[PDB]
Amino acid sequence: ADTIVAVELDSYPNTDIGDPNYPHIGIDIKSIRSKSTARWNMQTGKVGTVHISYNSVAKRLSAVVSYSGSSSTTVSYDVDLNNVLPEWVRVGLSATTGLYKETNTILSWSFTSKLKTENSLHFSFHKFSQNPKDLILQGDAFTDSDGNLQLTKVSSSGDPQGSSVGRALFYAPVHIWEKSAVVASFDATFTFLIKSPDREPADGITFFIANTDTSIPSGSGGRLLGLFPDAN
Amino acid sequence: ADTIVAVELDSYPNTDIGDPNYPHIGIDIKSIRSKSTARWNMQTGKVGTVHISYNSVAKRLSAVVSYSGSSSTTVSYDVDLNNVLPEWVRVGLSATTGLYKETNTILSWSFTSKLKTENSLHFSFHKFSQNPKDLILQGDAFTDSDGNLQLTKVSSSGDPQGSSVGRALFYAPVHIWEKSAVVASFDATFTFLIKSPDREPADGITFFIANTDTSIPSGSGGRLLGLFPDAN
Amino acid sequence: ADTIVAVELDSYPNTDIGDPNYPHIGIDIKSIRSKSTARWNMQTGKVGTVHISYNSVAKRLSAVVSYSGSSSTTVSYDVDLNNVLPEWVRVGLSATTGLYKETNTILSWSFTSKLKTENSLHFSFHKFSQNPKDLILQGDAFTDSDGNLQLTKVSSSGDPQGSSVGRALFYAPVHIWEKSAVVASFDATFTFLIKSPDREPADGITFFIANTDTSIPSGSGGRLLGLFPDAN
Amino acid sequence: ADTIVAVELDSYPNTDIGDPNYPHIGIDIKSIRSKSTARWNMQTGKVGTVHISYNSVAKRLSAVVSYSGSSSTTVSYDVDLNNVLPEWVRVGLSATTGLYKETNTILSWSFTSKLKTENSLHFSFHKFSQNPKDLILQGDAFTDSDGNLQLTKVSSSGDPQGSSVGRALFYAPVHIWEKSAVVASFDATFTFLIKSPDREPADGITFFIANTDTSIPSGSGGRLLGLFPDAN
Ligand SMILES: OC[C@H]1O[C@H](Oc2c[nH]c3ccc(Br)c(Cl)c23)[C@@H](O)[C@@H](O)[C@@H]1O
Ligand SMILES: OC[C@H]1O[C@H](Oc2c[nH]c3ccc(Br)c(Cl)c23)[C@@H](O)[C@@H](O)[C@@H]1O
Ligand SMILES: OC[C@H]1O[C@H](Oc2c[nH]c3ccc(Br)c(Cl)c23)[C@@H](O)[C@@H](O)[C@@H]1O
Ligand SMILES: OC[C@H]1O[C@H](Oc2c[nH]c3ccc(Br)c(Cl)c23)[C@@H](O)[C@@H](O)[C@@H]1O
Ligand SMILES: [Ca+2]
Ligand SMILES: [Ca+2]
Ligand SMILES: [Ca+2]
Ligand SMILES: [Ca+2]
Ligand SMILES: [K+]
Ligand SMILES: [K+]
Ligand SMILES: [Mn+2]
Ligand SMILES: [Mn+2]
Ligand SMILES: [Mn+2]
Ligand SMILES: [Mn+2]
Repeated sequence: ADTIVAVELDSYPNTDIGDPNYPHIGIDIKSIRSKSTARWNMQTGKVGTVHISYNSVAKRLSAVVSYSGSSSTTVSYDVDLNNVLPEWVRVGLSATTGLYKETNTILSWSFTSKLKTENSLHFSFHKFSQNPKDLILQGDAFTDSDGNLQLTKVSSSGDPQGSSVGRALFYAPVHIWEKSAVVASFDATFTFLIKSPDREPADGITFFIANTDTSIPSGSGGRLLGLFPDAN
Repeated sequence: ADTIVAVELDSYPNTDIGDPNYPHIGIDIKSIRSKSTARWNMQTGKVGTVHISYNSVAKRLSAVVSYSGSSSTTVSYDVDLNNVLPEWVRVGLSATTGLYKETNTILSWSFTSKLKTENSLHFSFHKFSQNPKDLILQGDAFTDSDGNLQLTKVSSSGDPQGSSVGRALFYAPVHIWEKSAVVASFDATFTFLIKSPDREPADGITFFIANTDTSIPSGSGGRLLGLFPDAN
Repeated sequence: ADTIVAVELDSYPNTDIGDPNYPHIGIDIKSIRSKSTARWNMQTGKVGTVHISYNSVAKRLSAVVSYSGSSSTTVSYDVDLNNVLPEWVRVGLSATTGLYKETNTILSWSFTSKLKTENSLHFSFHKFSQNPKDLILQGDAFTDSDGNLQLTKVSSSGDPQGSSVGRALFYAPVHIWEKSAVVASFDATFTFLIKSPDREPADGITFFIANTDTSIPSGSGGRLLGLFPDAN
Repeated sequence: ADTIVAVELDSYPNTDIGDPNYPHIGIDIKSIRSKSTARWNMQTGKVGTVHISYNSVAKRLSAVVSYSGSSSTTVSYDVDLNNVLPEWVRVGLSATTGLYKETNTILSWSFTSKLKTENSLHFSFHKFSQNPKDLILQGDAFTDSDGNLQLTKVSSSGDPQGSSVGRALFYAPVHIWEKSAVVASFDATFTFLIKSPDREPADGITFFIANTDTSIPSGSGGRLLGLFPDAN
């Protein structure tokens, strides 16, 4: 099984497996049952931004989601990712639908990693090309004619579909820790557009970090957000 | 009085005003009496590195000090700087000597600030020029023919003197918060060389953030590290 | 007099002092009489982008102007800025109106300098605050409640006025060369909105580099773009 | 055959295939016969630095090599790499020995690419790990116990070998151009240590950019620097 760390923008409350009964942002450490969550005041049809950060000295993974003009929502969890993740990871975005549905559109994605022992990786996309050779598209993930990343299946009409799962990983492995290292830190930002006709959209989007050979686990659809085999 | 946030590398224990009884790294919020400290295994004569980071979501100010070879020391404190600091600041280094003394040599200094409402400021110095027009030098601070910044008095011969105070501020004010801000972060690194003829070197170095019109408070000498008017 | 290097977006042809007979992008070295120009297909009412770059090895200063959609214009000039500019500079934007007029609105501005002997300065503004303490505003320059920088007078109603000059300099001086330097580079981007009620808008916008104590030369109005004391 | 653009630090004069009769730096466009060169004042046993830059507006690929304290050497060539290279490339370093020999030690390597239509890639290594998962090592290339990259074969004693070729490519494809794009630019820096017992060291080191599936061509040893099948 993959080792997974994620920040979930969770649109659909699955109260039977630990979600609060509201759209929430959460921090997931090796389980879909977030270690910490916060009410997300969703706005179907607006562009949202997530920013995510961690460093190995503070040991505090935190995330904020916002929309232009709105109040933002934040969540944090104290954790030493050196004891959770392996030294080398791939970083990526995931998204699912299930019985309910939404567009999982990513308009932009940037990521920075630093390791001082200074080694660094940084990448930033404001367009996605039709053939993103520096992305590993998994599942139903694809790029569109506006240079956006659609993680889950959609018509060119506009209409999203159910039982869809797609991810996008940065092609290059990332070195997030080492024995020598004094500090390791990463920061990630993405902007996203969730539209739905459904009164109750589902399921959500994820930024995540995993072992390098990470793949969509089977039965990780809908509420497991493409990350987890089961809901332990 | 100035408003001060600082990370202090305090080479000299002043137990009568709250220092632990050993050299330590501290986080100072509006007082010399550090809110959080950790033991610092000084290595007079060797080049040390300090990394400092904060962001407004995690609300944790952290610092780590390290020498090439040995293990390193960290210190953290949970604080919302938006309730401590004005919206515009200057950032700087300070150092002092009192009755006991040491060189307070800065070999390099970098700083990055970000404000997402993205606005940003990054500066990096590896070589300090003979006339650093982008620094405000206060007190005894000067740059030397090696391209280092000496915060405290050092003779023609290279011997440190007591009763010295100096500071260097980046010339441009930094926007560290604003109302409509989603997240504010900053990171700082400097490297430093402390040499002493005294069996107990003193008094230390700080990275500090302050009101833009900050100046050396009179009687901030020695154990108050060029930051504070008294020891309250 | 000041020493000026500038990239001019010159909306108004002043053929009597060397402008070509159309709107143009120019590179100005110590004179309003551009050393190199190219035709600029203005689109009053649309958001334009300018990118400028130089480095001391290639010795080529280049600029490109672009609107989303249409094709773009470029201009270059081979010059060793180390023989033109002092070692320390300020960097800024200027704009003017004369008898004819336009809005000279800056929506964003970024600048990166590097000096390898690495020393560097990066600043980026997407939103200009109501009180930009890291800018020196000269002349009619001001920031507005949209978070834009208006270089020239614009009424309560949003109508531009003639006989306006304004400039904005980054507060910190920039080290663009030193003896022991291997390479010096700089890059600048700004975005801009020019609206005009006049059939011939005027006079234009510049990005400029100058002596640190640069100020608006009297009679630099209109066609001299807030940079030059005369048209020599 | 690969499409190759390179900057060669050429230690061994092969006058029969277009080299000047001296150690030189050159710019190679689809042939080992540099389009432009300049005398390199080699210093076997000192750390050298190369910096390389290009942008699509200026159309000037330039490189500078230097050592601490020395005079630097520079070379440039005007070229539009959009008409030479494909949209997607891998970037890398190469090195050979032949009958004569030298260490081809890389101590550091950084690279930045930007594409404005802003998309960007940046990576920086000051150590190389024992298993660099974000590098594609080709030929004899390997990382060592000091976290340096040895492009060509060496004893742990110190002693280099002949008939050696190795390269190192960044794992992620890089997008250096697109139809939409206004500007594309890249910058690269590496530091290097060439030691030799030979009175006449050979052959040299390269930074290069190629089609993504680039591989060491057979018979590209010694003077062809791992890049080219023949000396056309
Ligand atoms: O997309 C929303 C949800 O739809 C599915 O489950 C249900 C939500 N309401 C239901 C009603 C009936 C049945 Br059967 C099912 Cl599986 C569900 C599953 O795909 C869930 O994992 C998913 O979170
Ligand atoms: O430089 C180290 C310290 O030396 C001075 O105080 C003393 C340290 N040991 C002493 C012994 C005697 C006397 Br009097 C004094 Cl003031 C001190 C003062 O300058 C202190 O502020 C400073 O921290
Ligand atoms: O704003 C455009 C131009 O208007 C002014 O000059 C003239 C442009 N057309 C004219 C017609 C008549 C007279 Br008088 C004048 Cl000064 C001008 C002057 O302010 C020029 O410097 C400026 O470039
Ligand atoms: O490493 C230096 C050079 O050594 C080889 O060629 C010769 C240099 N001097 C010689 C003398 C004899 C013979 Br045979 C050869 Cl191939 C050479 C070849 O491997 C060249 O490609 C290479 O540049
Ligand atoms: Ca859910
Ligand atoms: Ca003390
Ligand atoms: Ca004009
Ligand atoms: Ca050769
Ligand atoms: K969890
Ligand atoms: K060539
Ligand atoms: Mn959830
Ligand atoms: Mn203390
Ligand atoms: Mn002109
Ligand atoms: Mn050659």
